[PDB]
Amino acid sequence: VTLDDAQIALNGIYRLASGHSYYGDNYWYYGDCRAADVQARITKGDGKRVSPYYEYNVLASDNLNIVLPWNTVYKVIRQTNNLIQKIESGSIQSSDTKELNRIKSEALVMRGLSLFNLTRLFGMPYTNDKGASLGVPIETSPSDPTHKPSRSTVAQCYEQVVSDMSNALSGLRQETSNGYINYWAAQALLSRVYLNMGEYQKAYDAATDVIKNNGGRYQLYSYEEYPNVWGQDFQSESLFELYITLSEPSGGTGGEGAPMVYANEATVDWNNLILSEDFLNLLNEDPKDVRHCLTKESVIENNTGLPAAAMHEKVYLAKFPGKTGDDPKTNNICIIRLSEVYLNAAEAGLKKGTDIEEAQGYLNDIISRRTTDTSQQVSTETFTLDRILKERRKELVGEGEVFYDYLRNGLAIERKGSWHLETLKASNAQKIEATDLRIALPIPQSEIDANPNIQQNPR
Ligand SMILES: [Zn+2]
Ligand SMILES: [Zn+2]
Ligand SMILES: [Zn+2]
Ligand SMILES: [Zn+2]
Ligand SMILES: [Zn+2]
Ligand SMILES: [Zn+2]
Repeated sequence: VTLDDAQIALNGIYRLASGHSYYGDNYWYYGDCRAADVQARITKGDGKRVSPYYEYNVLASDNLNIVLPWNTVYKVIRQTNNLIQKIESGSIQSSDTKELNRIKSEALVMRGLSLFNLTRLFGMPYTNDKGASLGVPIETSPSDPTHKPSRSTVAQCYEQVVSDMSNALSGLRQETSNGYINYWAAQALLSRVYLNMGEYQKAYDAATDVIKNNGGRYQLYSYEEYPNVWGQDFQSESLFELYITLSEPSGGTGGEGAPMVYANEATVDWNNLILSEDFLNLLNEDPKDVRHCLTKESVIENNTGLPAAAMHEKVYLAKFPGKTGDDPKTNNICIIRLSEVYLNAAEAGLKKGTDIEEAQGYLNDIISRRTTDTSQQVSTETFTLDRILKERRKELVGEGEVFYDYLRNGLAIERKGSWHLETLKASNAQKIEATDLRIALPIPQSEIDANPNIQQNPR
Protein backbone atom coordinates (compact mmCIF):
# COMPACT_ATOMS: atom_id res chain seq x y z
CA VAL A 1 0.00 0.00 0.00
CA THR A 2 2.53 2.64 1.15
CA LEU A 3 6.09 3.61 0.23
CA ASP A 4 7.17 2.29 3.64
CA ASP A 5 5.45 -1.06 2.88
CA ALA A 6 7.48 -1.22 -0.34
CA GLN A 7 10.69 -0.54 1.58
CA ILE A 8 9.77 -3.26 4.11
CA ALA A 9 9.30 -5.68 1.19
CA LEU A 10 12.73 -4.77 -0.16
CA ASN A 11 14.25 -5.16 3.31
CA GLY A 12 12.75 -8.64 3.32
CA ILE A 13 14.46 -9.50 0.04
CA TYR A 14 17.86 -8.45 1.44
CA ARG A 15 17.14 -10.43 4.64
CA LEU A 16 16.27 -13.55 2.62
CA ALA A 17 19.48 -13.13 0.60
CA SER A 18 21.48 -13.00 3.83
CA GLY A 19 19.82 -16.17 5.07
CA HIS A 20 20.56 -19.83 5.15
CA SER A 21 20.88 -21.46 1.71
CA TYR A 22 21.68 -18.17 0.00
CA TYR A 23 24.59 -15.88 1.02
CA GLY A 24 24.56 -17.11 4.66
CA ASP A 25 26.41 -20.27 3.59
CA ASN A 26 26.07 -22.14 0.30
CA TYR A 27 26.70 -19.18 -2.07
CA TRP A 28 29.41 -17.84 0.27
CA TYR A 29 31.68 -20.87 0.48
CA TYR A 30 30.87 -22.67 -2.81
CA GLY A 31 33.39 -20.61 -4.76
CA ASP A 32 36.13 -21.46 -2.27
CA CYS A 33 35.64 -25.18 -1.55
CA ARG A 34 35.32 -25.95 -5.27
CA ALA A 35 38.86 -24.62 -5.91
CA ALA A 36 42.19 -25.63 -4.26
CA ASP A 37 42.79 -23.26 -1.33
CA VAL A 38 39.85 -23.99 1.00
CA GLN A 39 38.98 -27.64 1.63
CA ALA A 40 36.62 -29.67 3.77
CA ARG A 41 38.07 -30.66 7.09
CA ILE A 42 36.18 -33.95 7.14
CA THR A 43 33.95 -35.85 4.75
CA LYS A 44 30.29 -35.85 5.82
CA GLY A 45 28.55 -37.56 2.89
CA ASP A 46 25.47 -36.59 0.91
CA GLY A 47 23.15 -33.93 2.32
CA LYS A 48 25.74 -32.52 4.74
CA ARG A 49 27.92 -29.45 4.63
CA VAL A 50 30.80 -28.67 2.28
CA SER A 51 32.08 -32.10 1.35
CA PRO A 52 29.68 -32.93 -1.51
CA TYR A 53 30.77 -29.71 -3.26
CA TYR A 54 34.46 -30.18 -2.45
CA GLU A 55 34.41 -33.82 -3.63
CA TYR A 56 32.43 -33.05 -6.84
CA ASN A 57 29.99 -35.82 -6.02
CA VAL A 58 26.86 -33.91 -4.97
CA LEU A 59 23.60 -35.47 -6.24
CA ALA A 60 20.37 -33.97 -7.58
CA SER A 61 18.62 -35.29 -4.47
CA ASP A 62 20.79 -33.27 -2.01
CA ASN A 63 18.46 -31.07 0.02
CA LEU A 64 21.06 -28.98 1.80
CA ASN A 65 23.26 -28.44 -1.21
CA ILE A 66 21.00 -28.49 -4.27
CA VAL A 67 17.30 -28.20 -3.46
CA LEU A 68 17.58 -25.42 -0.87
CA PRO A 69 20.10 -23.23 -2.77
CA TRP A 70 18.00 -23.46 -5.93
CA ASN A 71 14.64 -22.85 -4.27
CA THR A 72 15.91 -20.07 -1.99
CA VAL A 73 17.38 -17.99 -4.83
CA TYR A 74 14.22 -18.47 -6.88
CA LYS A 75 12.19 -17.27 -3.87
CA VAL A 76 14.27 -14.08 -3.85
CA ILE A 77 13.70 -13.70 -7.63
CA ARG A 78 9.98 -14.17 -7.18
CA GLN A 79 9.87 -11.55 -4.45
CA THR A 80 11.80 -9.09 -6.63
CA ASN A 81 9.31 -9.69 -9.44
CA ASN A 82 6.33 -9.16 -7.16
CA LEU A 83 7.80 -5.91 -5.81
CA ILE A 84 8.81 -4.56 -9.22
CA GLN A 85 5.37 -5.38 -10.59
CA LYS A 86 3.61 -3.75 -7.62
CA ILE A 87 5.63 -0.54 -8.21
CA GLU A 88 5.03 -0.58 -11.97
CA SER A 89 1.33 -1.28 -11.67
CA GLY A 90 0.83 2.13 -10.00
CA SER A 91 -0.96 0.53 -7.03
CA ILE A 92 1.44 1.87 -4.39
CA GLN A 93 -0.14 4.89 -2.71
CA SER A 94 2.89 7.20 -3.05
CA SER A 95 3.87 10.13 -5.28
CA ASP A 96 7.57 9.81 -4.32
CA THR A 97 8.83 8.69 -7.74
CA LYS A 98 12.50 8.97 -6.84
CA GLU A 99 12.12 6.63 -3.86
CA LEU A 100 9.85 4.21 -5.78
CA ASN A 101 12.47 4.13 -8.50
CA ARG A 102 15.29 3.53 -6.03
CA ILE A 103 13.44 0.60 -4.46
CA LYS A 104 12.71 -0.76 -7.95
CA SER A 105 16.33 -0.37 -8.96
CA GLU A 106 17.66 -2.17 -5.91
CA ALA A 107 15.17 -4.99 -6.57
CA LEU A 108 16.43 -5.13 -10.18
CA VAL A 109 20.03 -5.49 -9.07
CA MET A 110 19.02 -8.24 -6.65
CA ARG A 111 17.08 -10.00 -9.43
CA GLY A 112 20.10 -9.86 -11.72
CA LEU A 113 22.52 -10.92 -9.00
CA SER A 114 20.24 -13.83 -8.10
CA LEU A 115 19.97 -15.09 -11.70
CA PHE A 116 23.80 -14.75 -12.01
CA ASN A 117 24.28 -16.86 -8.87
CA LEU A 118 22.01 -19.61 -10.16
CA THR A 119 23.58 -19.56 -13.61
CA ARG A 120 27.14 -19.91 -12.35
CA LEU A 121 26.25 -22.87 -10.04
CA PHE A 122 23.97 -24.80 -12.36
CA GLY A 123 25.47 -23.93 -15.80
CA MET A 124 28.84 -24.54 -17.42
CA PRO A 125 31.07 -21.46 -17.54
CA TYR A 126 30.05 -18.88 -20.10
CA THR A 127 33.57 -18.62 -21.48
CA ASN A 128 33.75 -22.29 -22.43
CA ASP A 129 31.32 -21.75 -25.31
CA LYS A 130 29.98 -18.16 -25.36
CA GLY A 131 27.22 -19.36 -23.04
CA ALA A 132 25.79 -21.81 -25.56
CA SER A 133 25.01 -24.54 -23.02
CA LEU A 134 21.99 -24.61 -20.66
CA GLY A 135 21.65 -22.14 -17.85
CA VAL A 136 18.53 -21.90 -15.67
CA PRO A 137 14.93 -20.74 -16.09
CA ILE A 138 14.42 -17.01 -16.45
CA GLU A 139 11.59 -15.30 -14.56
CA THR A 140 11.01 -11.54 -15.04
CA SER A 141 7.32 -11.32 -14.13
CA PRO A 142 5.28 -12.78 -11.28
CA SER A 143 5.21 -16.58 -11.52
CA ASP A 144 2.86 -18.16 -14.05
CA PRO A 145 2.46 -21.33 -11.95
CA THR A 146 0.43 -23.11 -14.68
CA HIS A 147 3.53 -22.53 -16.82
CA LYS A 148 6.39 -24.99 -16.90
CA PRO A 149 9.35 -23.03 -18.25
CA SER A 150 12.48 -24.33 -19.77
CA ARG A 151 16.07 -23.65 -18.95
CA SER A 152 17.39 -20.70 -20.97
CA THR A 153 20.98 -20.81 -22.20
CA VAL A 154 23.84 -19.51 -20.10
CA ALA A 155 24.19 -16.59 -22.54
CA GLN A 156 20.45 -15.76 -22.32
CA CYS A 157 20.80 -15.76 -18.55
CA TYR A 158 23.82 -13.45 -18.62
CA GLU A 159 21.96 -11.08 -21.00
CA GLN A 160 19.18 -10.80 -18.42
CA VAL A 161 21.64 -10.29 -15.56
CA VAL A 162 23.40 -7.49 -17.43
CA SER A 163 20.09 -5.91 -18.42
CA ASP A 164 18.76 -5.88 -14.84
CA MET A 165 21.90 -4.41 -13.31
CA SER A 166 22.41 -1.88 -16.11
CA ASN A 167 18.76 -0.75 -16.16
CA ALA A 168 18.98 -0.28 -12.37
CA LEU A 169 21.95 2.11 -12.35
CA SER A 170 20.29 5.49 -12.87
CA GLY A 171 17.82 4.88 -10.02
CA LEU A 172 20.37 3.75 -7.38
CA ARG A 173 21.85 5.95 -4.66
CA GLN A 174 25.20 7.63 -5.36
CA GLU A 175 25.92 7.92 -1.62
CA THR A 176 27.29 5.16 0.54
CA SER A 177 24.53 2.79 1.58
CA ASN A 178 25.38 0.38 4.39
CA GLY A 179 23.35 -2.83 4.06
CA TYR A 180 21.93 -2.08 0.61
CA ILE A 181 22.88 -1.79 -3.07
CA ASN A 182 24.03 1.56 -4.46
CA TYR A 183 25.44 2.63 -7.85
CA TRP A 184 29.02 1.72 -6.86
CA ALA A 185 28.02 -1.77 -5.71
CA ALA A 186 26.09 -2.36 -8.93
CA GLN A 187 28.98 -1.30 -11.18
CA ALA A 188 31.33 -3.46 -9.04
CA LEU A 189 29.02 -6.44 -9.51
CA LEU A 190 28.80 -5.72 -13.24
CA SER A 191 32.63 -5.88 -13.38
CA ARG A 192 32.41 -9.38 -11.93
CA VAL A 193 29.66 -10.41 -14.32
CA TYR A 194 31.35 -9.05 -17.46
CA LEU A 195 34.73 -10.53 -16.44
CA ASN A 196 33.16 -14.04 -16.22
CA MET A 197 31.64 -13.48 -19.68
CA GLY A 198 35.10 -12.63 -21.06
CA GLU A 199 33.69 -9.15 -21.88
CA TYR A 200 36.97 -7.57 -20.86
CA GLN A 201 36.45 -3.99 -22.09
CA LYS A 202 32.97 -3.83 -20.41
CA ALA A 203 34.44 -5.30 -17.22
CA TYR A 204 37.22 -2.72 -17.34
CA ASP A 205 34.83 0.16 -17.90
CA ALA A 206 32.62 -0.87 -14.94
CA ALA A 207 35.55 -1.52 -12.59
CA THR A 208 37.34 1.74 -13.48
CA ASP A 209 34.14 3.73 -13.03
CA VAL A 210 34.18 2.55 -9.39
CA ILE A 211 37.95 3.06 -8.97
CA LYS A 212 38.14 6.51 -10.57
CA ASN A 213 34.79 8.08 -9.76
CA ASN A 214 33.53 6.91 -6.38
CA GLY A 215 34.47 10.30 -4.87
CA GLY A 216 36.52 9.13 -1.88
CA ARG A 217 33.58 7.11 -0.54
CA TYR A 218 35.67 3.90 -0.52
CA GLN A 219 39.39 3.29 0.21
CA LEU A 220 41.71 0.28 -0.10
CA TYR A 221 42.91 -1.06 3.28
CA SER A 222 46.45 -0.12 4.26
CA TYR A 223 48.95 -2.75 5.38
CA GLU A 224 48.64 -1.33 8.90
CA GLU A 225 44.78 -1.51 8.93
CA TYR A 226 44.41 -4.88 7.26
CA PRO A 227 44.51 -7.20 10.28
CA ASN A 228 41.88 -5.15 12.18
CA VAL A 229 39.10 -4.63 9.63
CA TRP A 230 37.87 -8.26 9.64
CA GLY A 231 34.61 -8.68 11.54
CA GLN A 232 34.01 -4.94 11.75
CA ASP A 233 30.88 -3.68 9.97
CA PHE A 234 31.01 -1.57 6.79
CA GLN A 235 34.76 -0.91 6.54
CA SER A 236 36.22 1.27 3.82
CA GLU A 237 36.50 -1.29 1.02
CA SER A 238 33.00 -2.73 1.45
CA LEU A 239 30.74 -1.85 -1.49
CA PHE A 240 27.74 -4.09 -0.69
CA GLU A 241 27.47 -5.90 2.63
CA LEU A 242 24.45 -7.47 4.33
CA TYR A 243 23.86 -6.48 7.95
CA ILE A 244 23.72 -9.30 10.50
CA THR A 245 22.99 -9.38 14.20
CA LEU A 246 21.77 -12.13 16.55
CA SER A 247 18.24 -10.60 16.23
CA GLU A 248 18.05 -10.52 12.40
CA PRO A 249 18.23 -13.23 11.11
CA SER A 250 17.26 -14.76 14.42
CA GLY A 251 20.54 -16.40 15.57
CA GLY A 252 22.62 -14.41 13.08
CA THR A 253 24.03 -16.59 10.30
CA GLY A 254 23.65 -19.66 12.55
CA GLY A 255 25.66 -22.84 12.84
CA GLU A 256 25.48 -23.50 9.09
CA GLY A 257 26.66 -20.01 8.27
CA ALA A 258 30.04 -19.74 6.62
CA PRO A 259 31.62 -17.96 9.59
CA MET A 260 30.75 -20.88 11.91
CA VAL A 261 31.76 -23.40 9.26
CA TYR A 262 35.20 -21.70 9.19
CA ALA A 263 35.28 -21.35 12.99
CA ASN A 264 38.22 -22.28 15.19
CA GLU A 265 36.21 -23.74 18.02
CA ALA A 266 37.12 -24.69 21.58
CA THR A 267 35.29 -27.99 20.95
CA VAL A 268 35.02 -29.18 17.32
CA ASP A 269 31.37 -28.80 16.26
CA TRP A 270 30.31 -26.83 13.21
CA ASN A 271 33.58 -26.39 11.36
CA ASN A 272 34.07 -27.91 7.96
CA LEU A 273 36.34 -25.44 6.15
CA ILE A 274 40.10 -25.24 6.55
CA LEU A 275 42.92 -23.91 4.40
CA SER A 276 44.85 -26.33 2.21
CA GLU A 277 48.58 -26.74 1.97
CA ASP A 278 48.24 -25.32 -1.57
CA PHE A 279 47.08 -22.06 -0.02
CA LEU A 280 49.66 -21.94 2.78
CA ASN A 281 52.44 -22.71 0.31
CA LEU A 282 51.21 -19.86 -1.96
CA LEU A 283 51.01 -17.36 0.92
CA ASN A 284 54.42 -18.47 2.20
CA GLU A 285 55.99 -17.38 -1.13
CA ASP A 286 56.13 -13.95 0.56
CA PRO A 287 56.85 -13.99 4.32
CA LYS A 288 56.21 -10.19 4.53
CA ASP A 289 52.61 -10.56 3.34
CA VAL A 290 50.14 -9.01 5.84
CA ARG A 291 47.57 -11.74 4.96
CA HIS A 292 49.51 -14.19 7.14
CA CYS A 293 47.55 -12.49 9.94
CA LEU A 294 44.40 -14.30 8.75
CA THR A 295 45.83 -17.85 9.06
CA LYS A 296 45.60 -19.39 12.55
CA GLU A 297 46.49 -22.71 14.14
CA SER A 298 43.73 -24.68 15.94
CA VAL A 299 42.92 -23.25 19.36
CA ILE A 300 42.66 -26.91 20.44
CA GLU A 301 46.29 -28.05 20.71
CA ASN A 302 46.93 -31.58 19.42
CA ASN A 303 43.55 -31.50 17.67
CA THR A 304 42.65 -35.00 16.44
CA GLY A 305 39.73 -33.52 14.40
CA LEU A 306 42.22 -32.32 11.78
CA PRO A 307 44.00 -34.40 9.20
CA ALA A 308 47.25 -35.53 10.92
CA ALA A 309 49.45 -33.50 8.52
CA ALA A 310 47.47 -30.31 9.35
CA MET A 311 47.49 -30.77 13.17
CA HIS A 312 49.74 -27.76 13.99
CA GLU A 313 49.41 -25.90 10.68
CA LYS A 314 47.79 -22.48 10.33
CA VAL A 315 44.73 -23.85 8.55
CA TYR A 316 41.96 -21.75 10.14
CA LEU A 317 40.89 -18.67 8.16
CA ALA A 318 40.15 -15.72 10.49
CA LYS A 319 38.36 -13.36 8.06
CA PHE A 320 34.92 -13.67 9.74
CA PRO A 321 35.44 -13.61 13.54
CA GLY A 322 32.26 -11.60 14.33
CA LYS A 323 31.77 -7.99 15.51
CA THR A 324 33.36 -8.59 18.90
CA GLY A 325 36.03 -11.00 17.58
CA ASP A 326 34.65 -14.17 19.24
CA ASP A 327 31.12 -14.79 17.73
CA PRO A 328 31.25 -15.46 14.09
CA LYS A 329 27.45 -15.62 13.83
CA THR A 330 27.40 -11.83 14.14
CA ASN A 331 29.73 -11.17 11.19
CA ASN A 332 28.25 -9.15 8.36
CA ILE A 333 28.29 -10.63 4.85
CA CYS A 334 30.43 -8.59 2.47
CA ILE A 335 29.19 -9.35 -1.03
CA ILE A 336 31.77 -7.29 -2.96
CA ARG A 337 34.61 -5.00 -1.93
CA LEU A 338 37.04 -2.62 -3.55
CA SER A 339 40.07 -4.99 -3.70
CA GLU A 340 38.09 -7.30 -6.02
CA VAL A 341 37.24 -4.34 -8.24
CA TYR A 342 40.94 -3.39 -8.61
CA LEU A 343 41.80 -7.05 -9.36
CA ASN A 344 38.95 -7.26 -11.92
CA ALA A 345 40.35 -4.19 -13.64
CA ALA A 346 43.88 -5.60 -13.64
CA GLU A 347 42.73 -8.93 -15.14
CA ALA A 348 40.37 -7.31 -17.68
CA GLY A 349 43.12 -4.92 -18.79
CA LEU A 350 45.73 -7.61 -19.28
CA LYS A 351 43.25 -9.85 -21.14
CA LYS A 352 42.03 -7.09 -23.49
CA GLY A 353 45.59 -6.01 -24.32
CA THR A 354 45.12 -2.26 -23.95
CA ASP A 355 45.33 0.10 -20.95
CA ILE A 356 48.10 -2.25 -19.85
CA GLU A 357 50.13 0.23 -17.76
CA GLU A 358 46.98 1.45 -15.98
CA ALA A 359 45.90 -2.16 -15.35
CA GLN A 360 49.34 -3.11 -13.99
CA GLY A 361 49.02 -0.11 -11.64
CA TYR A 362 45.81 -1.52 -10.21
CA LEU A 363 47.47 -4.85 -9.45
CA ASN A 364 50.29 -2.93 -7.76
CA ASP A 365 47.71 -0.95 -5.71
CA ILE A 366 46.85 -4.25 -4.06
CA ILE A 367 50.38 -5.73 -3.86
CA SER A 368 51.89 -2.52 -2.40
CA ARG A 369 49.26 -2.49 0.38
CA ARG A 370 49.76 -6.15 1.30
CA THR A 371 53.54 -6.55 1.54
CA THR A 372 56.63 -4.55 2.41
CA ASP A 373 58.73 -6.37 -0.20
CA THR A 374 58.84 -3.84 -3.08
CA SER A 375 60.13 -6.45 -5.57
CA GLN A 376 56.70 -8.13 -5.39
CA GLN A 377 55.28 -5.28 -7.45
CA VAL A 378 55.08 -5.96 -11.18
CA SER A 379 56.60 -4.29 -14.21
CA THR A 380 55.18 -4.78 -17.72
CA GLU A 381 57.46 -7.84 -18.08
CA THR A 382 56.26 -9.49 -14.82
CA PHE A 383 52.61 -8.45 -15.21
CA THR A 384 51.28 -11.88 -16.17
CA LEU A 385 47.89 -13.56 -15.79
CA ASP A 386 49.35 -16.07 -13.32
CA ARG A 387 50.63 -13.21 -11.18
CA ILE A 388 47.16 -11.64 -11.08
CA LEU A 389 45.50 -14.97 -10.31
CA LYS A 390 47.97 -15.64 -7.47
CA GLU A 391 47.16 -12.23 -5.99
CA ARG A 392 43.43 -12.93 -6.24
CA ARG A 393 43.85 -16.24 -4.43
CA LYS A 394 45.74 -14.48 -1.61
CA GLU A 395 43.34 -11.50 -1.40
CA LEU A 396 39.94 -13.11 -1.91
CA VAL A 397 40.32 -16.43 -0.07
CA GLY A 398 37.04 -17.15 1.74
CA GLU A 399 35.03 -14.64 -0.32
CA GLY A 400 33.38 -16.99 -2.78
CA GLU A 401 35.03 -16.10 -6.10
CA VAL A 402 38.31 -17.99 -6.62
CA PHE A 403 36.67 -21.00 -8.34
CA TYR A 404 35.50 -18.74 -11.16
CA ASP A 405 39.07 -17.41 -11.64
CA TYR A 406 40.04 -20.87 -12.84
CA LEU A 407 36.87 -21.45 -14.89
CA ARG A 408 36.94 -18.24 -16.92
CA ASN A 409 40.61 -18.77 -17.69
CA GLY A 410 40.20 -22.41 -18.79
CA LEU A 411 42.48 -23.57 -16.01
CA ALA A 412 42.48 -26.97 -14.33
CA ILE A 413 41.98 -27.00 -10.56
CA GLU A 414 44.47 -29.33 -8.83
CA ARG A 415 44.23 -30.21 -5.14
CA LYS A 416 47.90 -31.03 -4.47
CA GLY A 417 48.29 -30.23 -0.79
CA SER A 418 49.15 -33.08 1.56
CA TRP A 419 46.06 -32.79 3.78
CA HIS A 420 43.42 -32.80 1.11
CA LEU A 421 40.93 -35.47 1.95
CA GLU A 422 41.34 -39.03 0.70
CA THR A 423 37.79 -38.89 -0.65
CA LEU A 424 39.11 -36.83 -3.63
CA LYS A 425 40.77 -40.05 -4.91
CA ALA A 426 37.56 -42.15 -4.81
CA SER A 427 35.52 -39.24 -6.22
CA ASN A 428 38.06 -38.40 -8.97
CA ALA A 429 38.33 -34.83 -7.78
CA GLN A 430 42.06 -34.32 -7.34
CA LYS A 431 42.01 -32.54 -10.75
CA ILE A 432 39.01 -30.76 -12.28
CA GLU A 433 39.23 -29.38 -15.81
CA ALA A 434 37.21 -26.25 -16.65
CA THR A 435 35.24 -28.41 -19.10
CA ASP A 436 34.44 -31.12 -16.53
CA LEU A 437 30.69 -31.91 -16.65
CA ARG A 438 30.66 -31.89 -12.83
CA ILE A 439 31.30 -28.12 -12.72
CA ALA A 440 27.59 -27.62 -13.44
CA LEU A 441 25.72 -28.71 -10.33
CA PRO A 442 22.81 -31.04 -10.86
CA ILE A 443 19.42 -29.42 -11.29
CA PRO A 444 17.31 -30.43 -8.25
CA GLN A 445 15.55 -33.73 -8.70
CA SER A 446 12.36 -31.99 -7.52
CA GLU A 447 12.48 -29.96 -10.76
CA ILE A 448 13.27 -32.93 -12.94
CA ASP A 449 10.44 -34.98 -11.45
CA ALA A 450 7.89 -32.10 -11.71
CA ASN A 451 8.68 -30.42 -15.06
CA PRO A 452 9.53 -32.60 -18.11
CA ASN A 453 10.75 -29.43 -19.96
CA ILE A 454 13.70 -29.11 -17.56
CA GLN A 455 16.72 -31.06 -18.76
CA GLN A 456 19.29 -32.36 -16.28
CA ASN A 457 22.96 -31.48 -16.62
CA PRO A 458 24.92 -34.35 -18.15
CA ARG A 459 27.29 -36.53 -16.21
ZN1 LIG B 1 3.23 -21.43 -20.32
ZN1 LIG C 1 18.87 -12.97 -25.88
ZN1 LIG D 1 50.24 -26.60 17.98
ZN1 LIG E 1 54.40 5.18 -17.06
ZN1 LIG F 1 47.56 3.86 -6.48
ZN1 LIG G 1 62.45 -8.03 -2.61
